[PDB]
Amino acid sequence: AQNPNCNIMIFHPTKEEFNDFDKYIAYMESQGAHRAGLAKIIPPKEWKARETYDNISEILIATPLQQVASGRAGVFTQYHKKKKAMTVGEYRHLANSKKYQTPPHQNFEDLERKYWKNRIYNSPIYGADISGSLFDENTKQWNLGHLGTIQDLLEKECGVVIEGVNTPYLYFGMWKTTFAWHTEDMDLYSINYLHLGEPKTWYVVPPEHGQRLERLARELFPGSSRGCGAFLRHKVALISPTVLKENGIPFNRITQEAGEFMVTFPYGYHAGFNHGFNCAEAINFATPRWIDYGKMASQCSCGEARVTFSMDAFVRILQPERYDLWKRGQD
Ligand SMILES: O=C(O)CNC(=O)C(=O)O
Ligand SMILES: [Mg+2]
Ligand code: NI
Ligand SMILES: [Zn+2]
Repeated sequence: AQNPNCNIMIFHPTKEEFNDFDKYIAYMESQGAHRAGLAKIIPPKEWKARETYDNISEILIATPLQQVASGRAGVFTQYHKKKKAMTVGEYRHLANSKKYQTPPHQNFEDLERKYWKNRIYNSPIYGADISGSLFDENTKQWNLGHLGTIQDLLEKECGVVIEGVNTPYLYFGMWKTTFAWHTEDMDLYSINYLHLGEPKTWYVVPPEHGQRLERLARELFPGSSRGCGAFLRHKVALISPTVLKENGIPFNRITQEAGEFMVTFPYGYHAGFNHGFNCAEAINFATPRWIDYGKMASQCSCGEARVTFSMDAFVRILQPERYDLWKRGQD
């Protein structure tokens, strides 16, 4: 069995190996990369996502989200308070202000310590989940706006044609902006490219151990657990590495820098934070190996998780018994 300790693997494809996306994912899996839940892909030196980032300031963040925390430093939830619209140039200036900027630090480890110690005492503003792309149309390799669609994969594997579309999302971050512990909708893969700016730190639980994380979360968030049998689908709970270590939960950590891709694998729980002003692009995708995860994915039916149009068909075809209850949650 490849990668039996479920370590995060880093890949350096050549420009020739960067042509065929599906084939490279399958290669990474042949080496055990999925066992970690997360992999890093450093593009060949010849590749670029676009020519420059000099002209992005007029993109609109229609609903910036202020991430307000409740709890204790290592075990907290966050809610998102909607703020007034602002441009990317206005958001960059805000991120760089004295109130929000990254503090002085020695190295990534010192910054990580400061994040865990102090996150809860601040409410950073995240420009998350903005439909769009920063890949140039002429970039042919690993262009997240030109991937094979999940609907087409379901049709190729299962023979059923379904409605829905699959497009990328932009994330504009600042110091302390946070992504809570989650797997993807329908336990899909995700791919994330850090276009510019400061790093993003990730934490991940191997898929084979995801239920250990769920059991800890039910213990640590006991009211949430009673409200919903899949409350981590709400994407609001944070648990620190120190707390995970104290409770024996297997995980790994890695920092992504500008110009690097991350792939999350089906049922790989992940969480993390931004080091300073940055912009990432991400999209979900599927492979043949996903189908079995999609059929077994948990679902939130309490009404909180509220998701895209295109998840309807995935539930309806892969999980027909759950469909009725899940759709009640959506309505
Ligand atoms: O970058 C973020 O805020 C969150 N991203 C992801 O969870 C992902 O790419 O799967
Ligand atoms: Mg612009
Ligand atoms: Ni994710
Ligand atoms: Zn729920």
